[PDB]
Amino acid sequence: SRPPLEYVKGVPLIKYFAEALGPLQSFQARPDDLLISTYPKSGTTWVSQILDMIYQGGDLEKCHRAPIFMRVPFLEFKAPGIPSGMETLKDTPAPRLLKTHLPLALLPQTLLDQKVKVVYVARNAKDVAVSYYHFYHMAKVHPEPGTWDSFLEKFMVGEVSYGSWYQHVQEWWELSRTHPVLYLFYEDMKENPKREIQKILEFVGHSLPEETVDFMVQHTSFKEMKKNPMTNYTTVPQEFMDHSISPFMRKGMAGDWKTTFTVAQNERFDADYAEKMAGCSLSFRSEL
Ligand SMILES: Nc1ncnc2c1ncn2[C@@H]1O[C@H](COP(=O)(O)O)[C@@H](OP(=O)(O)O)[C@H]1O
Ligand SMILES: O=[N+]([O-])c1ccc(O)cc1
Ligand SMILES: O=[N+]([O-])c1ccc(O)cc1
Repeated sequence: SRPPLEYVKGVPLIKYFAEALGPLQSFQARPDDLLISTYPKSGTTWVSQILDMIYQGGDLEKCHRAPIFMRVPFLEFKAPGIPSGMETLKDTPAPRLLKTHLPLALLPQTLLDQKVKVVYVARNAKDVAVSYYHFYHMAKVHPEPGTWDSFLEKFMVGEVSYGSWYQHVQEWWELSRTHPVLYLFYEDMKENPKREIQKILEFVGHSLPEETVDFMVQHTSFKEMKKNPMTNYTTVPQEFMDHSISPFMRKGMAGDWKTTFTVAQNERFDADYAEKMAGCSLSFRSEL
């Protein structure tokens, strides 16, 4: 319970996830796999539901066949008493949708060699930090988060599960120049979901009638996903995730960080951010 992070090749990982890397070395990617890649709390569950819906031709019934974590295997996942992502993967039929938060230094090479299409979702760092803080509390495999004040400090130096948010969004952005990567922003999806869903459709090469897309926009909205047991993570063991501490589907808004960050924290964070993101062409929106 609340085991400390294990550092692997410069990356701090949840203890059990680090152990999962051994068997992951046997993983073989297929040319038709699709990898959903994100830094934690950036919209992974959201885009995963959208992608599965597209794969099921928009059939909402087919999507309820099992919870999202079973439909989209989480590659490096492992926890006591729960099957590993590698185990779930064995029973997953192609074409497969795969999930990971692994930085490139740990990503299985097979995925890059097979030229697997990647859907990457990035979210502004301030909302990510607030979302991650609460997640740390409810998802018990993480170490104690401490106070918000101390967590923010750890976040800024990358001393949190999966490491630096700054390194993560930048390296995957760079990868998009030489690998098939659709780079999305959570805020864009929030602003106009239909527009982003259309971009995903064109990327994966599928075509769906407008009526079906409108239908998808409605069923992948925050309100709908928060109530759907196949996407809100409420069916997992309480010892693993305690929704009474904080729900997985917490708020689902862009700009929520403003009610948690104090002015002093905002000034310090912005000055640090300017340095770390100096030479990057990435541009994030913190509100709207
Ligand atoms: N359909 C939806 N619309 C918007 N936000 C969504 C969403 N489904 C989940 N989210 C939000 O995405 C975050 C979790 O991302 P991930 O799946 O990568 O862990 C949470 O953010 P909040 O904690 O800010 O609410 C969650 O509420
Ligand atoms: O990622 N998760 O939280 C999971 C993944 C797989 C599982 O069987 C249960 C929970
Ligand atoms: O620690 N956990 O249980 C997690 C961590 C990341 C994630 O995307 C899902 C579940």
